[PDB]
Amino acid sequence: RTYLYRGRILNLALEGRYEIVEHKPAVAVIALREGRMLFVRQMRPAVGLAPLEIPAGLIEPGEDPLEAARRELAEETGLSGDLTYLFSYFVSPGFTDEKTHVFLAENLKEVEAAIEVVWMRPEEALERHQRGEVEFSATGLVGVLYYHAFLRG
Amino acid sequence: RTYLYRGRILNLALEGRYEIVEHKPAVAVIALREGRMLFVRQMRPAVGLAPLEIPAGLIEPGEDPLEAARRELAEETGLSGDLTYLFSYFVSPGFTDEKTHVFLAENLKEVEAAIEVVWMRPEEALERHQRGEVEFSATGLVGVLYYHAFLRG
Ligand SMILES: Nc1ncnc2c1ncn2[C@@H]1O[C@H](COP(=O)(O)OP(=O)(O)OC[C@H]2O[C@@H](O)[C@H](O)[C@@H]2O)[C@@H](O)[C@H]1O
Ligand SMILES: Nc1ncnc2c1ncn2[C@@H]1O[C@H](COP(=O)(O)OP(=O)(O)OC[C@H]2O[C@@H](O)[C@H](O)[C@@H]2O)[C@@H](O)[C@H]1O
Ligand SMILES: [Zn+2]
Ligand SMILES: [Zn+2]
Ligand SMILES: [Zn+2]
Ligand SMILES: [Zn+2]
Repeated sequence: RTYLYRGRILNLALEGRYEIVEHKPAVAVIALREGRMLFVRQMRPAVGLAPLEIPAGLIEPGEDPLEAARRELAEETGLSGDLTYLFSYFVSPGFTDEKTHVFLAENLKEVEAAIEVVWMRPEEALERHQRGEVEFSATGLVGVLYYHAFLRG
Repeated sequence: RTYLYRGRILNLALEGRYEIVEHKPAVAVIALREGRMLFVRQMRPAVGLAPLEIPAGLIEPGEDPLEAARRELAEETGLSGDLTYLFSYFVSPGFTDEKTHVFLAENLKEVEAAIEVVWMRPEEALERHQRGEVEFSATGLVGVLYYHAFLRG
């Protein structure tokens, strides 16, 4: 386990013949209101475009997933709500340890008057994506699929 | 766009204050048979465990997503089938450009007599995960959600 680089949000290490990128854990928040899902968009230098995502962010020191979920929802959309843990996933275990904890937010309230808030029906997000109009982040796709599977009724 | 490292499956670069990891595109295959989903497991050094995933892999030079999907299904499970493109997603656009193209495989046939083949009902995979018994890769979770949303009827 030798380190070739230690950065702000990631470290580059070598474990045998395996190239490994250590990355802080993350959270993502799925929120539905009046049939629209709360997506967010922002320029992502890594991909040169703004994919459709859902409120998300890295967990800060001393913070647990639930608290991070609350903070990101508030900082990115100015909203607060009743959060429930859903499930988690490793974004790409073949090379990084980034783990994302996904939450559901209900009974949204505006607590606060670079990130674009994009309320959109999940059916419309899926269609636009299928048309090649917009790209998805893993969190955005997860939100869309979760909705079609458990939030239509 | 300065490069600090050029490896086998990734490059570490710096674009201003942004740390960016270039990574080859990937494919993932969702396959259902007799109510069971085709998951695979393998030791992942990056996370120190074997999460539940679906057949997946990196696209090789001269290969397009569909062809890569065919190859990975065959190499990891010894099966072939009729593939249909579903959608794509960036695994974590906040730091890497890895993009995953997801396909659906139907009418599976065994063409060939480190990776463990795990046929499991998606409902069971979700339950085990909820119990903290198993972890998910983004591809594994996507497969589970996709099934609950569009493959139950
Ligand atoms: N961290 C790593 N560093 C260097 N080489 C690696 C690493 N992980 C795997 N490899 C090499 O790459 C080959 C595997 O290639 P793939 O077909 O692409 O499959 P794999 O990466 O192991 O899993 C596929 C899927 O999970 C995701 O994490 C990944 O991005 C891909 O979508 C193997 O022979 C192995 O030697
Ligand atoms: N590639 C990068 N390199 C260095 N710093 C970065 C990078 N990308 C963002 N940042 C810094 O981190 C802060 C953003 O922190 P987060 O709250 O974690 O949100 P962000 O990473 O931008 O998007 C959140 C979600 O998308 C995923 O890609 C990510 O892993 C997370 O789950 C910003 O103030 C910014 O300066
Ligand atoms: Zn944030
Ligand atoms: Zn921070
Ligand atoms: Zn492979
Ligand atoms: Zn290869």
